[PDB]
Amino acid sequence: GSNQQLNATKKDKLQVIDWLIENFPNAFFKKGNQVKPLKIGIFDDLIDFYERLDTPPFSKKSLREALSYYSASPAYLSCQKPDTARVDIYGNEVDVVTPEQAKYAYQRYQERYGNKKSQDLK
Repeated sequence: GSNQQLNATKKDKLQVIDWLIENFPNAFFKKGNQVKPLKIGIFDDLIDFYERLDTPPFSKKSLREALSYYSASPAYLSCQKPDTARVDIYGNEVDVVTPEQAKYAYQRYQERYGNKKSQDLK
């Protein structure tokens, strides 16, 4: 019967994401395979908790830049599923990713994990 905490591993880039994931446990995911879409602008909501630290190490820039990598993960994009009802840091239910904006994730997937190109008009 004791308290527990699990921050840091290796990469500081993943550490900031892993830290925020443990800070607000109402909705987050460590493994990319089970990750899901989050509330719009959730980083702006979450960064508030980084300002609570007595000695904030990796500034807001690194935190967002690293979180950008998780939203760019293959699984996240490959799992584009609209009409899902995301959640915020407080755990409140939010609106959904629309069908056009959700499918758009495929471009981001092929951009780095593929080799396809657009066309031009006749």
